[PDB]
Amino acid sequence: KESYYSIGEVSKLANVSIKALRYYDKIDLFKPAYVDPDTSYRYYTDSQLIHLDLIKSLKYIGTPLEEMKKAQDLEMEELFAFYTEQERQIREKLDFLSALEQTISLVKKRMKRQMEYPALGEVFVLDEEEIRIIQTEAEGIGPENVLNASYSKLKKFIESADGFTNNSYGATFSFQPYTSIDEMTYRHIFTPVLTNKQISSITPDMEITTIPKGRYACIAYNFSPEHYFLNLQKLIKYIADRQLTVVSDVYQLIIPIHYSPKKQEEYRVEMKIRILD
Amino acid sequence: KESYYSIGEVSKLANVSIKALRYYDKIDLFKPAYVDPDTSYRYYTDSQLIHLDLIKSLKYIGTPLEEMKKAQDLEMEELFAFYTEQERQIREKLDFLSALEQTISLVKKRMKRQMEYPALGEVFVLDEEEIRIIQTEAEGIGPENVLNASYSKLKKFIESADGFTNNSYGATFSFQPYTSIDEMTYRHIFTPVLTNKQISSITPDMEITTIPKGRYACIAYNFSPEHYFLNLQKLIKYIADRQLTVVSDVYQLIIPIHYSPKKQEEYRVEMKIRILD
DNA sequence: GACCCTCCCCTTAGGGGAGGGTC
DNA sequence: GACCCTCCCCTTAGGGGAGGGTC
Ligand SMILES: [Zn+2]
Ligand SMILES: [Zn+2]
Repeated sequence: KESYYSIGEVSKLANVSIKALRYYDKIDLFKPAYVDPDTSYRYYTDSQLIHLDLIKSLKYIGTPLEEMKKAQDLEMEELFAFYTEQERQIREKLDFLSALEQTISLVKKRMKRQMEYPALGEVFVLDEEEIRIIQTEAEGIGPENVLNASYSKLKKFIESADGFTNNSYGATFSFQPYTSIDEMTYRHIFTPVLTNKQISSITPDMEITTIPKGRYACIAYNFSPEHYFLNLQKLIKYIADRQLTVVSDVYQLIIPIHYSPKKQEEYRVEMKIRILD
Repeated sequence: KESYYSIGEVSKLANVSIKALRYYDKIDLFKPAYVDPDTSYRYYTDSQLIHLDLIKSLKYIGTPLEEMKKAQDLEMEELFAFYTEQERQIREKLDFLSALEQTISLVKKRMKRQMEYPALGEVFVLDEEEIRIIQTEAEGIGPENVLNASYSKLKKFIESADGFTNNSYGATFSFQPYTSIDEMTYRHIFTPVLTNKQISSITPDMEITTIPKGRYACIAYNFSPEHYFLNLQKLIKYIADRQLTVVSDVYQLIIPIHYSPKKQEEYRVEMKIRILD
């Protein structure tokens, strides 16, 4: 009143940094009532401090400074609408985070899964829960043929749904009394899904199915060109000796263990086939 | 396999921009297996594409690239923990937005309130709902004395609670048969609160109370040095003529109408006193 | 003729000083 | 001796070209 505030005074009163005030000046969002033409000092009236309310509040909810310059130009009925938009945007983030929170949980459940596995290289018969997936025909693809680029299209879709990208790669093949690896070929290659949201227009060459819930003869181990086939043989023998009946393809899942370009790569292999009790 | 991918190929396969790939190279987060020493072209193996899974997923949840370089160096048990932290951080934002969504709603209710007021300059008797507030003693402060800087401390606290800053300024004074404005002085000055969260250590000079729910003789109008007092007189006369009994101080609320430094300032004044039916 | 490469400029909202006057 | 001012540099994660070789 009938006197001015120095930038530092305003800074203490409005709890805004002096740097912020200068910036808001330059950007023409909030300029001092008067600026001493000689010393360049900035002077503010007590009556204009009220404009920092709109700025401080809009800044709190994260609106762009360039956006604020528009807000302090609209009427109440328009500001009312402005806030209605913010609520629409908040609900949006709430849905996003709520879903993201769910996905992280699932990713953790499955992560803990392979961390607390009975024993490696040994065949176990456990009761598996369903695992939703997206697969495709593996036309002319086998164990010694696959490439990460083979899951390219599969990953693209998953990414547009789950947001997250798959970390594990899947394949399936007919249960046969194999003799050598060059004797086997993948039927489908797949990648697990984590979201329940409808993926963008999906192409007809992609199939959304699942790995049935049920009893499975499983075996897990760390990948090794040699152990890959020897372990399958081990699985096969287990079914043969117990005279078990297979009621599904052999499912294969390969998960990387570290993602560190410094240490030598190593993958976890998981094979399991569903049986009739 | 036994050949390389050009940056553009990797870009199409992993659905990552060529610009992003070069950047990830420079930043040493994801570098090409081989770079032609003459043409400087970047070449990627199909086996390293798997490192883009961790990057793409971590990028999705917004982790800093410098942070990813650490993530791809930890073990599964550690990555598991990493995600547990993300869930803690997500819950945090969920609480924040959920609360923010609530505050915007209240701000809108009250905003609509003064937009759909019966008539200006006229006294009305309506049933008001409670309005929580934070007030302080207005030692030596009156209508022709107040300054926005007088609410400085009050605003500081509100800001640390509601996050939002108050847009309306309040005051209260004893109901008397006033003759002139220099005859009146404010008892307390206050600012409304919007959050239900415990504000930081509050000083004992701040009082958290409310404007009681009840029947009030109200009057609203656009501020004018002259109309301010004439309208109070109008309120006073209304109580006197109906022989109404006042059971509260006169409450005053001043809200700005536009926050636009281009147009002439204008405020909305709201005065009301509680009566015994 | 597409592909790829290396600069170089630009973007949010100021925080950190440095060098140097001003209340 | 506090206060304030004007540069100037720095920060995230790349997107946009420009000028010019390369598959
Ligand atoms: Zn098929
Ligand atoms: Zn008191």
